[PDB]
Amino acid sequence: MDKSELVQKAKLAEQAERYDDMAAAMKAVTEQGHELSNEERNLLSVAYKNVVGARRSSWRVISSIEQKTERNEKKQQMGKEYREKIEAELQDICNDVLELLDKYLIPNATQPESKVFYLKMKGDYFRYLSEVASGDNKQTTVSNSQQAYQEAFEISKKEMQPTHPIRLGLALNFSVFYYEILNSPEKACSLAKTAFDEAIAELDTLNEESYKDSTLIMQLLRDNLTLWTS
Amino acid sequence: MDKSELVQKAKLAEQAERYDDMAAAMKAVTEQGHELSNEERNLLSVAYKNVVGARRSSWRVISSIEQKTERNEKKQQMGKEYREKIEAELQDICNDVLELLDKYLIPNATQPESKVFYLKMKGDYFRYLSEVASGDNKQTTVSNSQQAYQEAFEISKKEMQPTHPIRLGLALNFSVFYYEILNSPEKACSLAKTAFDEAIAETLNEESYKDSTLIMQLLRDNLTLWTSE
Repeated sequence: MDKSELVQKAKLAEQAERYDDMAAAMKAVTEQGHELSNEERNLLSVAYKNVVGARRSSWRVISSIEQKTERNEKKQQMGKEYREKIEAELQDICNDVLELLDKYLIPNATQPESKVFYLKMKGDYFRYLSEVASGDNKQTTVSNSQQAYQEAFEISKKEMQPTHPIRLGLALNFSVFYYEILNSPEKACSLAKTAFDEAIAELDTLNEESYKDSTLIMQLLRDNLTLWTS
Repeated sequence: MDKSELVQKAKLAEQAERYDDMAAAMKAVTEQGHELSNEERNLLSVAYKNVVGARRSSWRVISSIEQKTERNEKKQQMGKEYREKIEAELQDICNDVLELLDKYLIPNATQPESKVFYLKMKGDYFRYLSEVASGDNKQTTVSNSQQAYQEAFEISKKEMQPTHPIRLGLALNFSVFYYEILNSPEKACSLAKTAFDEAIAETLNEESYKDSTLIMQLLRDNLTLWTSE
């Protein structure tokens, strides 16, 4: 199809919670080789987030069951083989995304926020790979994850306002990397807390408590506006 | 794989919410041609319920969008084509299940409980077909659905107590068929109230107690909702 049609199909697939269709359409869009609009970027991101997240969840479930079954050898071997099938799917998905990032998305990014978004995405998908990697391969994927996050981080601190959602989402996912992949809870907390504090400080007339109060009331205003116009 | 390995795989896939895998495993078990245990019967039913339910949900969403599209012809045609793609998938799934029931499950049932469960499933999947059927297939699929439920009914009323969970679940799904497919609130409420009351008039174990009480609550909730209109 053409780009307009592929994007329409992705939106329909998203509504239908058919994330494989959504991912396929946005992959085709990307492979047409032009820089993605913000909307197209978000559709691609959401599609592959759901596709990969299903496998991450299934893998956690099967690993948990497999660790808590030390009574039967046959069932344990079955759980191992099923876990490995899910790991293979997860790796195919991650490699798909990383190829898209390396061949189209990162090289074609013109603005700094696009660059940060796609380098964060590379950090994310290398983190997903590292969750199921073993041996030296693990060391590699972990390292690559950190590197991508770090590159994104350096651009975001130089070129992006602390309140920009892409900078904040990067800080969120990088702190998660430190907590869950490097088992470094104090560094994770410091990254998340410094990013939060920088966003708070950029808001000229608010502190943390006043920010919380104000965002709650803003939500209530939006909710009332929704209710009253129906 | 052999039966025990396929069943273990189906249970693992259920835990992992990988229902395509679960359905493929239980389909292979069924095609081995041995009568299913109660557990295997429930695994098969749950797997295909989830597999077909995902498509029913997607179909509802895309049909809603397609008829809400005011003035964009390209988008409306794309929504139509996407709905038809989903319809084809749903029809493939239902035909798969109906073939399992016709070739293996129904003719191999040597207990009336199993036969009633499988004939109820036959009614269920012909109902799902009927929700998307076009032209002459509509009349056929609805008719097939009703006959299947009715055959299940004729066996159950003769062979099982009103409290039995399979008889109750048949009444639940058959009353839903009357309400939603035949738009017949009177026959739906009649069937559901009769099943509920005959149960109240009374013979179980713990698991069957649980199943029956849940189905009873579903019957009574349906009754309330339906008698509200």
